[PDB]
Amino acid sequence: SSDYARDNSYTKAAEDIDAQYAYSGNDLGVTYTKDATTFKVWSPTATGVKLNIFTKGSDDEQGASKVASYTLEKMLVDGEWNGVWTITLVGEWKDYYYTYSVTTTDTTHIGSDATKTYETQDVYSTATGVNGKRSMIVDLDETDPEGWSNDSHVLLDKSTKSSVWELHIKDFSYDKASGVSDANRGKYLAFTENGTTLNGEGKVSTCIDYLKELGVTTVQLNPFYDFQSVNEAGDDSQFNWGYDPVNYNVPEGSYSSNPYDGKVRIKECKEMIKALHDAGISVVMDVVYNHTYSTDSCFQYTVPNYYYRMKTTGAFSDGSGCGNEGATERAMYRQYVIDSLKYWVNEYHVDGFRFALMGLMDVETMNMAREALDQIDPRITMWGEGWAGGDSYHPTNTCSGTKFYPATQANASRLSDRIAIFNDGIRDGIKGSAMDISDVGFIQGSKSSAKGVSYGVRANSSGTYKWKAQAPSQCVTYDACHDNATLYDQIIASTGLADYGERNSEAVKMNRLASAIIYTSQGISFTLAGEEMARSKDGDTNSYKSAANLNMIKWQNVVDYADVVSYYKGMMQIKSAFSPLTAMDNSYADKYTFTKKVSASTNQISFTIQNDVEGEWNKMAVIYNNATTAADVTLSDTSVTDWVVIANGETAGLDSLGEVTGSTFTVPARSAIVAVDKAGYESAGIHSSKGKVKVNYVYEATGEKLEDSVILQGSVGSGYVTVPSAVIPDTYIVSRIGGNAEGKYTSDMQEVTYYYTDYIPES
Ligand SMILES: OC[C@H]1O[C@H](O[C@H]2[C@H](O)[C@@H](O)[C@@H](O[C@H]3[C@H](O)[C@@H](O)[C@H](O)O[C@@H]3CO)O[C@@H]2CO)[C@H](O)[C@@H](O)[C@@H]1O
Ligand SMILES: [Ca+2]
Ligand code: NA
Repeated sequence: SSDYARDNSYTKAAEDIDAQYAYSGNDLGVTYTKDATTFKVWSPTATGVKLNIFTKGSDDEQGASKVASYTLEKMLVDGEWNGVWTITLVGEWKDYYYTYSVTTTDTTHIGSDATKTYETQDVYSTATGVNGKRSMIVDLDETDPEGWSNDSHVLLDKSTKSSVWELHIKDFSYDKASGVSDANRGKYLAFTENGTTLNGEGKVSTCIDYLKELGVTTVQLNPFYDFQSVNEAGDDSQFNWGYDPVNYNVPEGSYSSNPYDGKVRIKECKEMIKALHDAGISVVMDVVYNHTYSTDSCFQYTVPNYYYRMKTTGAFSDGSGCGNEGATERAMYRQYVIDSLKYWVNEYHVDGFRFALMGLMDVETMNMAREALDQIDPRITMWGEGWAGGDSYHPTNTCSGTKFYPATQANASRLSDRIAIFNDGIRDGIKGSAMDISDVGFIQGSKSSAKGVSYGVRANSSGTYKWKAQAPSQCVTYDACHDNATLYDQIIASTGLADYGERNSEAVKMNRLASAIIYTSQGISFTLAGEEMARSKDGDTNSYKSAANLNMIKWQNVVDYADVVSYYKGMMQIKSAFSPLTAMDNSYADKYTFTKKVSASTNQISFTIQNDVEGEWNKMAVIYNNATTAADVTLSDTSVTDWVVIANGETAGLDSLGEVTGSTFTVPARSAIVAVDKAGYESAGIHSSKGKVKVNYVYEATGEKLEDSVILQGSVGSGYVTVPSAVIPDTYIVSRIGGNAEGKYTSDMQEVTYYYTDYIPES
């Protein structure tokens, strides 16, 4: 909750080590050629460093042998030691594994006889064997897949033009119904599989083909650096999010087809990224420099008590709530983090980063990292959690001698406006407190939550409620992520409308409303992968090590909630057509007219946005109605009185859904209206290229609807599958179908009617 500046023996010692031994060299770890291989280790605390060579990454493998051990020597600049140990092995050392045996004091007993010896993999490992205990010497060119030389970054012109899909690699394709091959389900190489369909029946698209259709700009991948919590030699049914770092610069083994050979995971990890780039998707990497799984790490075994934040009592500061904190303010951890980021960008073609507990990382380091990545390309995205997971004890100043500031929401002003911050303001505003699955926000009917949404609409960059972003560029707009409950699960829990993962019409209405808010709000639009298909975790509010089949994306939901997918798909189009919504800066802040005060307690939020981009819509009107009844909303902005509706309770997109004359709109219960000026709609010529299918549910005898009709919307020639309504009482059964239950989208709207008759459920 709090951070404390406390200077002590540990911090002063570490600061002295930086002053004398800070090494800006580029070459720590292994420098490989066919002719020789050089090893470098930074450890001013050591009295000796020994290199151990092996044939295999573990002793259980066929051919496993200790080759030899060698003595590293102190590296001398003049006649002076720079803190670096080095040796050069002459010959071909490709595909050998190694550890270091480091004999070392701690930071507060340098030059003393109080040493211990630790065996460790390289701090600067670029490859490891199974479970990351032994590093591997590799020619990185050999790990490049076919086409890798032609693979470019996929970068957004502006971060605020993004639509982010937060995905776990196992979740993506562990489901058998994903249509991914037995070999590749839950693995890096699932992303390379094109033409995948539900149950491989060839009717409706899944996985990579689904993402192309959905139109997400960005996939954010949950930890795919090497973590501790999956035994890579164990069973395929294991699951962890992987916020348990062991090797920061090595891919996770369990997502590969072979973790024993250290080259395989690298190649396959690159194939995943290439595949996403080929589909025109940007790749954002979840990174966790804020803590390591344990202090029995390569860092601590190489330079004890340097790389972690130390309290005066000798205890490790526990700001992460996982046991330790990485000391970003230290010269050589700062350098490690920035070099690591550059490595993932250059070597793996990563396009941006999501920083776990960014509130533990110091502002100066984050700003230097932003600067470093700008040298590559400023379009490289950065965002993080502007909070910590416990009390943080740090030195007063950084290694540069500037005051320490944590990169929290409170210090947004001190942070680059292109290091964005998760907006828990709009998160809690939309669906209720993330700390309480049963708590209600705006979509469930909270009037007091309205202000959270209203401040969220301008990315908490206009006025101050809870926290203030510098600009929309500094704000991630979201209602749910991997943490806590899924949107749909919180809707279900807070209302009691149904069981977890069961379709309910009112629940789905609330889900559509949340969609409307996210994509008519400024900042970087962000969803949990499958939010658009009503993803459930069966009520699990912390699924980090829960069952694999619980966590996995249920691909059947692309059919069961096809209409909801279609709604998101359409809302995404609206945001990307109307420039004020994807603004990086504050230039549109004074162009909003809210009908009520932003801080108002209300069932209906409405606002207009004046645009200034030629060839776009001139003005947009947006209305959220969380009431259980229809509401007539009259805009305070009466400058436009001819409107074209482009999203309602039924559908969203770029096509006209009907017109409104005047300043008053009828908004159905628990739904949104998005309208644009008539003149602008005509002149801009913005229109949908997507086909539509309308699904009706009719009592055959009378012709009355048993349930509201729904709208599917997708690319022309792409496959769709409709189903009978899941919510219709069990005393009705489908007697016949009119139209094509399944087929392909056309330019013309197609209709399917499920005709119902009287039924009594049997034994
Ligand atoms: O044994 C290791 C620790 O395991 C447990 O911590 C879990 C969390 O319960 C889990 O929610 C997840 O937290 C991370 C969160 O999902 C992510 O968004 C954020 O950026 O970082 C969080 C970690 O700081 O993962 C951790 C670690 O696996 C347990 O609660 C903890 O006490 C144990 O030390
Ligand atoms: Ca691992
Ligand atoms: Na598999």
